[PDB]
Amino acid sequence: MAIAHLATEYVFSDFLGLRLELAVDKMVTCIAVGLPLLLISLAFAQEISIGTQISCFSPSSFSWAQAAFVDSYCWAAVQQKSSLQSESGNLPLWLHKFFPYILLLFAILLYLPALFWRFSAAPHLCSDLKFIMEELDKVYNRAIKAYPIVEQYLKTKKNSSHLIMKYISCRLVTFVVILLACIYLSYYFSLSSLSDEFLCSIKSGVLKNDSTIPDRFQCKLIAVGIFQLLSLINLIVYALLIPVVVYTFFIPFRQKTDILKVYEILPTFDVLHFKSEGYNDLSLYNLFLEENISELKSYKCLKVLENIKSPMLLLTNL
Amino acid sequence: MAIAHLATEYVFSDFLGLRLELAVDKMVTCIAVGLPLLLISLAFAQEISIGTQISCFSPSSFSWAQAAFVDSYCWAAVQQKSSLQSESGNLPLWLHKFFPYILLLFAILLYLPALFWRFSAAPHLCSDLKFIMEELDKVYNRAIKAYPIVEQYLKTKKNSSHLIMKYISCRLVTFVVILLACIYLSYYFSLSSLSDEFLCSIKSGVLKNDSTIPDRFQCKLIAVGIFQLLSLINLIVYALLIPVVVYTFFIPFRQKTDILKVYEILPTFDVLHFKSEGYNDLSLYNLFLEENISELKSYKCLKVLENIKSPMLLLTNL
Amino acid sequence: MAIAHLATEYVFSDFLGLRLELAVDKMVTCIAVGLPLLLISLAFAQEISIGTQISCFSPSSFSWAQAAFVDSYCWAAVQQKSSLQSESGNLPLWLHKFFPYILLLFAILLYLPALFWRFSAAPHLCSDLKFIMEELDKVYNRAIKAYPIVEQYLKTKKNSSHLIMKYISCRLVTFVVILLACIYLSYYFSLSSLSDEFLCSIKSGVLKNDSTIPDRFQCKLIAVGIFQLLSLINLIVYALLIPVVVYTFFIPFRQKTDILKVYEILPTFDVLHFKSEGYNDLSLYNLFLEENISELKSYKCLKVLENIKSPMLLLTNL
Amino acid sequence: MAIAHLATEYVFSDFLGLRLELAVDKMVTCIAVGLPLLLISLAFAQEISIGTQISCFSPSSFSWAQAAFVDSYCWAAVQQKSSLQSESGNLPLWLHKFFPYILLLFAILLYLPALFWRFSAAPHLCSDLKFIMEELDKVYNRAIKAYPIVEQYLKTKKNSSHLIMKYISCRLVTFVVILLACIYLSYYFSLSSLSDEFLCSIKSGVLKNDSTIPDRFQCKLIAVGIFQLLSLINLIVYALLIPVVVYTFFIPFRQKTDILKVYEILPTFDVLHFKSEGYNDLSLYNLFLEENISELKSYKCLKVLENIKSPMLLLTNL
Amino acid sequence: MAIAHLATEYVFSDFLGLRLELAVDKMVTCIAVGLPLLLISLAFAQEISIGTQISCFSPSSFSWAQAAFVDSYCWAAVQQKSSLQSESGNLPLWLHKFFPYILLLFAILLYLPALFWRFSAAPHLCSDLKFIMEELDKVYNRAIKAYPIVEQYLKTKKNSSHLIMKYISCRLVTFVVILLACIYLSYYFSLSSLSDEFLCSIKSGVLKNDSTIPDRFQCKLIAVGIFQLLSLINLIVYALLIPVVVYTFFIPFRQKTDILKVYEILPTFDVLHFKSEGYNDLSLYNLFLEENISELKSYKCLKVLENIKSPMLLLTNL
Amino acid sequence: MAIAHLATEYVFSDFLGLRLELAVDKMVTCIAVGLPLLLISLAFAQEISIGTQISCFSPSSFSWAQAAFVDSYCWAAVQQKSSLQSESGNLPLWLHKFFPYILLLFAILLYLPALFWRFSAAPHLCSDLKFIMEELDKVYNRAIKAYPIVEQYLKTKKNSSHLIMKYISCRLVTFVVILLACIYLSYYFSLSSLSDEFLCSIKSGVLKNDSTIPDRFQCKLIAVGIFQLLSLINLIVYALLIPVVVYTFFIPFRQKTDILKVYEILPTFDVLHFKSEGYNDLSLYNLFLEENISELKSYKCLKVLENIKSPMLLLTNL
Repeated sequence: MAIAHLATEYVFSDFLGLRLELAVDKMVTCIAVGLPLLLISLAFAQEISIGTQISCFSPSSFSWAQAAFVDSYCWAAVQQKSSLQSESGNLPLWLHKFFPYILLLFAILLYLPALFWRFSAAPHLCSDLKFIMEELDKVYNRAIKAYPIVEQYLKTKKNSSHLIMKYISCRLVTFVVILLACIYLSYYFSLSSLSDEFLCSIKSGVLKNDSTIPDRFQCKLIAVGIFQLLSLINLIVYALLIPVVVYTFFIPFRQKTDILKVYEILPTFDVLHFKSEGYNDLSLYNLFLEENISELKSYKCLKVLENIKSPMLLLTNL
Repeated sequence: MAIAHLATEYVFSDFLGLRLELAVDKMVTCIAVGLPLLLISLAFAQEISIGTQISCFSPSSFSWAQAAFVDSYCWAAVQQKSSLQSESGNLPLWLHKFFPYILLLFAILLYLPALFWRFSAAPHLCSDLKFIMEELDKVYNRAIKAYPIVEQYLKTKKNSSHLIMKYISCRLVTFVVILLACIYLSYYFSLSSLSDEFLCSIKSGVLKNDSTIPDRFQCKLIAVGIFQLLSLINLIVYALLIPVVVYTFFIPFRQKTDILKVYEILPTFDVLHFKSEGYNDLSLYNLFLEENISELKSYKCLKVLENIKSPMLLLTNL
Repeated sequence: MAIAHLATEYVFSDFLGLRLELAVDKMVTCIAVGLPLLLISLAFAQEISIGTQISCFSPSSFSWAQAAFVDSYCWAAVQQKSSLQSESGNLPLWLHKFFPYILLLFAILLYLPALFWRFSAAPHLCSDLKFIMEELDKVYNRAIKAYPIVEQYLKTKKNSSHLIMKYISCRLVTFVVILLACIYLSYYFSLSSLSDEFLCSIKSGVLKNDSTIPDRFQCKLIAVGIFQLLSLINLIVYALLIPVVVYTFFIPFRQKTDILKVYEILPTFDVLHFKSEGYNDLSLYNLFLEENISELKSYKCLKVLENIKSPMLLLTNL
Repeated sequence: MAIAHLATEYVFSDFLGLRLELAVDKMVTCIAVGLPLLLISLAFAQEISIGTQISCFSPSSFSWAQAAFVDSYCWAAVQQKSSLQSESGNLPLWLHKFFPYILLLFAILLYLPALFWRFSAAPHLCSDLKFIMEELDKVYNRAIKAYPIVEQYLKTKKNSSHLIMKYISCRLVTFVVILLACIYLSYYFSLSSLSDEFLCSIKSGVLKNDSTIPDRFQCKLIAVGIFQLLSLINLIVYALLIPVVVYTFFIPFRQKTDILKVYEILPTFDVLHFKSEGYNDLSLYNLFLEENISELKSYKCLKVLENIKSPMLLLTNL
Repeated sequence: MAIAHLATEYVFSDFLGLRLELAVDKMVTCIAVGLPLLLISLAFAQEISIGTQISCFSPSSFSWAQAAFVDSYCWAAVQQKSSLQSESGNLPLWLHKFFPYILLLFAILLYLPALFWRFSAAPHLCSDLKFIMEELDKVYNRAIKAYPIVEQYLKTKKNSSHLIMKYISCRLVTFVVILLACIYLSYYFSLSSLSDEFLCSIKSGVLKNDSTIPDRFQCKLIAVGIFQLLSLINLIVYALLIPVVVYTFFIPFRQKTDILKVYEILPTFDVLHFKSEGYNDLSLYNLFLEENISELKSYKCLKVLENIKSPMLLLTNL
Repeated sequence: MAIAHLATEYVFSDFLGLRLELAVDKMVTCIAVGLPLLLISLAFAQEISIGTQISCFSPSSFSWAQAAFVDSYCWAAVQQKSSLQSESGNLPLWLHKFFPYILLLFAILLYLPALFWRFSAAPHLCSDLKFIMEELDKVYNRAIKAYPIVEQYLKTKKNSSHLIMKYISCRLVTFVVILLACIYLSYYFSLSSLSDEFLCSIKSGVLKNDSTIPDRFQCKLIAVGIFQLLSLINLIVYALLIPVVVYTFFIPFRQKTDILKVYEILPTFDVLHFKSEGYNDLSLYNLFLEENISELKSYKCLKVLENIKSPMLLLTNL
């Protein structure tokens, strides 16, 4: 398995019948959630791990049992205020210990907006794309045979902002969490490299008076050099996601092709070129249509004719 | 696998043909049961665990075998009243040891109400939704063709409170268990951080008179700093579930759309707008209908027309 | 996996086309058999286990090899009468060692009655439910069209007690085993907490004369504090099963609905309201019918009409 | 997994379209073969095993390497005549070491008779049951319509003893092996509990003259206390199988119902009540028919009528 | 599993209905990505690994605990500037430690261009190959029966460079990354073999003044001799990929057969021998057609005739 | 699993609808590639491995940590020219260490020719066998009914050498690699048995001046005695493959039956007995036909008649 298992598991696989998520939003989510899970898996891989996360230099007079006590006590002590000293203060010792939980937290928090979309919006969307697509094929069938229900339906969606407000808020939560992650990772990479070293003391309770125990044990959080390096990789990639996420908000500018111009070739269709520059649900439907109706039989036929036009009898001779 | 396995297993998967549970009640149950199982799995992950749950500072004269005896004896001693001292008293030592069983107990107890619903109510519900849905499609078919059995059936359910009392009691047990969990986790997070340290003695039986053994060994429950931190995460999330659970009791206020108004467009239907403000089973059926009949072919057709109305021949021209 | 694996494996899964076991008898069996298997799995989970089941305080002069001999010899000695002392006597040392085999024995013994039902009664039942159900649908079909073979068949089952004696004896064996388990677990929880400590001696054979070996080693059965706590959980749950099991014997009182009253609406049916208060097989067939014929197409139609009656042409207009 | 895995694997599963083995013979074989495999799996489970199967008390002057030599040499020595002493003699030391192979041998030897039946008799049986069953349905069809080939066929099987001699010898081998197993397990349970202790010597070859090595090491076969206890469980269950196996030989007395009396209701059938009290193959066919033809459509119809008789037009009105 | 598992997993399996990637580009990608994953898996295989990645020669007075501290501290120290000395400088110590992450990075970066093709170009290609292939079968059917839409369609693709610019840039990124990998691997193989040895010091913080600790520990990165050898294998194979990748850019020279000459046998076809020596999308379509239309029924028939020609009635007599 | 897993995995399984590889070439490839993978898996099996691949005799004054340093340093040193001595010179120490990679290299290199055949020739072959086979069935159908396209097609293949040059070169590469493997394995088996022993020195850098360290440590490559023995097994089997591979080149002599003589019985066929003694593609097609057309319905019928002839109406009476 080794490192190579992790490549097969998190890079070469979608580890997470309509497309109810846009390809950009899928890839952003997959990178945002998937990268910290890979980095956690790499940081503790046996190829780079040597062993325990900590070790402490106990005196040569200590038995192996007393040394194992010091190592394990000081692993507990990194989060106890009275039994530590570090020139950094105690705060970075928490971050060095809990680093894999903190990356996991970002991975989870970045998934929740997409999970909310799957539940709160996808089923309300799915029914309506299926309707609109089938009605467009009827309009194509009506033309080859040579009510405006879907035109009236879309004209109604033009006067709504319900689904688009769910979408933008889902994007906005993702932006905020990525921004906070970049702030945290910038700080954690800025921590002084020697802040993995701290002084520990076991002299509490019964041990407080024992003259045979040294007043301080030096300990080192051996993995920290891996965590800081991998945090920079995470910071770089998330800093590249930030502008892509911001681009997603510009829905009325994201429509790549005015596909209804392809149907406009038919005399049965109507001038519903409703590229709504107001943030209205129909504009978001256009994106999900452009994601899906590239599969429509009518579109495939009509787009060939529209490209060649750069004649209705031709549709019967295809 | 590492931490990342746990994300794939408990976050990215439904690890637990009609929908017989409401989406809110599913998500509440899935979070309430699933979170403590994740937290237990995190608390002992090899990324954060160092080793044994306890260690004790045996004298340097002790052999490795005698030290292993002290460690294992004191792991047994934390629940034996005569062979301990702690300034906290002995109670928190039980909670520190049995923490993963206590979280497991809440996970189980929070699942039982949903399991009871699966057995006691779902099969009694499933037959009747199937009936009501099919009869609504007949009423739609009768209109396009242009006995009131289902109207009489629903009018009978209006005079019953059998299923709704099973539902409310299932919700009420979930509320009580979540409240008790929040009380426990608030206490366990309030335990003094040093209550993971205690004094142990092996001087019982034959050892009681041995002058070579110290009267007290200091021991530390190394994992406790993880348990307390993770208990706060659990307390926060459950405190967010409490108001959502309470909202579920307000069944007569939870109906989002008066879907029978969509069928009211048909002349064959009748004014059964029985939004019963009394807690009557028909009101609960309306919730399960609104969860399911969004899939009905009649609803999909009629809701388009109802939205456009914001004409029966149109139904034949769709 | 950890503890959380065990929840998924034994709580969230049925780890054990007609329903040939009643839902109450299924759940009783599933709890009775499944709980001790979960408790065994919990008692040795690495979250709560520290290591070996025993340790002994060998002298500091002993080599690590001699200490490992003492630990392993005394694990063998707990069941050898001559090489022990305990104030409890030797009996509880057997129970502390063999605790997981004893719980396994109850798990097996509680499954055998249900396995006997699967073999000895289910195939003799399955043929006859299939017959009775199909004949009831014919009686429904005969009414809508507007020989009494099944009435004569049921009237014959009214004069038999063959299957019901298999059922009651299966229930009776389950009751006896649960009662004996509650007696054992009450005793094992009553064992003094310090009865996990005992004195061991290796001075037999060649070692009997060696002055360098101490006459007694103190040993502790470290897991016993877990076993006693978990035995209380098992005792509580089985004490709750006892009254449920006893309720199962009252077959002539368990019939919840007189379903033949729903068929009594038809003029083709007959007054076979044979709620036999004598323990006769037909009374047990009524329970298995009430478990199954809720799926019958005739029942679904007629129960709607019976509820509305709280008219045969209506059956053609459904 | 623990112990509980073994319950799921060997108790709750058939771990081993006609039924070509009788239910009694299946269950006998499944218990006879399956129980020793479970007992072997239990005897070395980590819940009850402490570690190595042997340990020896080497002197305190021995290095850990020399102690590991003594432990491993003496594990080899238990089967070497010159390098042992035990008051029992050397024989039980073999049985204590090879106990799991001996139980495995019985498990295998008890399976071979059933495997021989699967190969030597089942395919010769399978063709003929299929024939006889189909011809009985024709006789039923011939009656409802109101050559004796199958009657002549069965009358020929009445004059044969080929298959029944394969069956009885298969049963007889199973009886002999179970009896020998009960004899062995009775002896092995009768072995003195201290016969797990023996004296070992490494003083051979170059070591023979070394004055620093003791002339005897005491060793203990730590698992033996488990093996003897589990051997009693095996002895008890096999002693219960013995009378069940003996019952299987009484084929002419085992026929529970004279099913041809149910067909005797038809006027097309004939008085082939050939309950042959001589051990003739037709008597064995009757057992396999009674195991299978409970599934026959004709039998299901005619047995209802036969029970009600406690009229041929009724067969058309079912 | 051993080494042999890796052969089955990465050599004998495609570990990564139209063919939307050319066979050359598939094999280049599969070697470029797959080889470093195999080499990482080999470099840490238990057949060649001895144990830890580092060891240090601590003084004989050090306890085993202090030695384990030195080993683990120095594993952390290889990336800390102040606590090292090496005649190479510190740079190669980073490369020796992070070697498996660096190979993984190249494996990932070499996959991204092919993943971009899968997303950005394959679905835009897939629709159009399906169209062109079906129209070619119609042209074949039209000939056997003895509008030019596809000819006009292809004549339009001749005036576009959209898809080919995606393809060339995808190839160009692959070339750049392979070139940079060859530069890195050439350097890493050129590192002096003794640069796996370095001097470490633990004398920081509290230890800085301890006279009992030596001022330098010698440490060796034991795996480095494997990494350098395997880096040469990777460098050789990538140096062989470079000319193959460069060959892929010569699209207008890569067309192996002028397949439209086979259709030119038909009188319905037209002289669209548009081997565009300008880099125009139609030239790239010809490559994907030559990859796919070898499966076309028309091609299979016509290529036989074209080879024999080295007659239309023959098509009806095949 | 043990050794026996490897038998099931590599001997009893094809671990690697037309047959596009000849049975001889399949078996040669399967043995040539599969044997070294089995031998690698055997050489490190826990039944024959004791532990580490190396051990060194450090002084008795060395700590366990210093000994582990010597063992791991010398494992690195076997490939470093300055820190070794062996009377063999350093070369065989490389071969002893890298033996499993060298066998893996031969396993890979022997697979590539067959993988090249799968890609470069099989799809060009597959279309043409399918054609030729179907046309032969038409010729059979034409005879029973009582154009020469396939005769003209085959007569064209008679004037080509494209595919046969791919085949012979694929065979030739396999021959060369097997020959080189036999040369290497002959040498590696000829290495003196004591060349697994070498002298190591850790006296470099800081250690160079330490008088407490011996100038040489003796080390032994413990596995080498396994590698040399298994190399002889590999050499023997490959030496048996050499003449089989050479036989494959004699394509015009390998045709076992002149199958077209069976079709020559039909009056519709023609005297295409083109056993081309020149190396022409049609001769290779004859081999692949003889491998496949034994499945043809026509062949099965006609070969019966041809054997009986050792009459066309008979074909209708089969």
